[PDB]
Amino acid sequence: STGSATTTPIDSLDDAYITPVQIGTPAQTLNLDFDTGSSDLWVFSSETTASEVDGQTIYTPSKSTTAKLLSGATWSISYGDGSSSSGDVYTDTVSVGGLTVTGQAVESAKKVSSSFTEDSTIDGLLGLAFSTLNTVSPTQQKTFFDNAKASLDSPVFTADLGYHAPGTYNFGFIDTTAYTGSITYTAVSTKQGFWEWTSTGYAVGSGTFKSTSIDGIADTGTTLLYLPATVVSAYWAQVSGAKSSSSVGGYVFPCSATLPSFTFGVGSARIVIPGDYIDFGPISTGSSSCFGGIQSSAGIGINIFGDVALKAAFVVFNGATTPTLGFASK
Repeated sequence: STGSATTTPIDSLDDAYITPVQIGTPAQTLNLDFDTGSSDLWVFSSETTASEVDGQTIYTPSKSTTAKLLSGATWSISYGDGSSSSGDVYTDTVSVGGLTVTGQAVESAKKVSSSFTEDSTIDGLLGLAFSTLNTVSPTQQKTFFDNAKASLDSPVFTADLGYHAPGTYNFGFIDTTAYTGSITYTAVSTKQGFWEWTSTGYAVGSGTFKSTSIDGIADTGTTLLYLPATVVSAYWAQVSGAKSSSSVGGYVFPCSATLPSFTFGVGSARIVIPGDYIDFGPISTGSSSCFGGIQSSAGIGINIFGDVALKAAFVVFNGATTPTLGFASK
């Protein structure tokens, strides 16, 4: 089997991407944030505290003839940005772009943090990291991908995120029309439960490439590119007037600037992030200070190849017995 679904930016900045997901019988379609940095499929639901729901579409398990309470199971998750959610668990039929999994754990939120409430466009998350990170207790549950894997034509999914435009998540096949040149594959460590890999270096604008190993995670659920402070300083030093602002929470730059590109290495290959991808706009409405899309990972404890990086590439998440990651230009 295969699946193919369009993923759409939630706003004009590509702060996140939502993908329609069919849950239950008859189908209830929710727009979920596909997140290769976590491993829970959780939704706003009829069980979510009413004051914490503000415009989201909810899953109502009592209206699904295929829903079953997973008795005794609970979940609770906290994300790198300080947001969180928790609740109980149902199993139900879940379909993405024509690919159907029966018996998928659908984690129903009883509580969500304010960041989730305030984002009316995201109805929940669909985790695509390794199932070892799934938070369901006392019986850990598998991700949608893990459940689908054996049925897929090939045990892969691909992320093709758009810049200020829709893109695609495919399951079970590689669309050879969706990228240019060849795909370069690189080793993955699953030891921390992430799609963790090592970039071979970087360049700023038309500058020379610096060969240096940068361990980090491919994370579709993180907006920005978080890299070591040395790398980030070298980038922003090429933008007149750019500075790190402790009050704003990262590098800012004059909105009048033209940003240089940023290149990262994948083996001997190179992925170029255009300068425009690195512009996240005014820090507040009407400001002439703009927020940068490359930020320091210092104090995160890990480097994160988030959407800023991934949307410059066609990315293969290869879930074969020994997982790997592939990157192509597009």
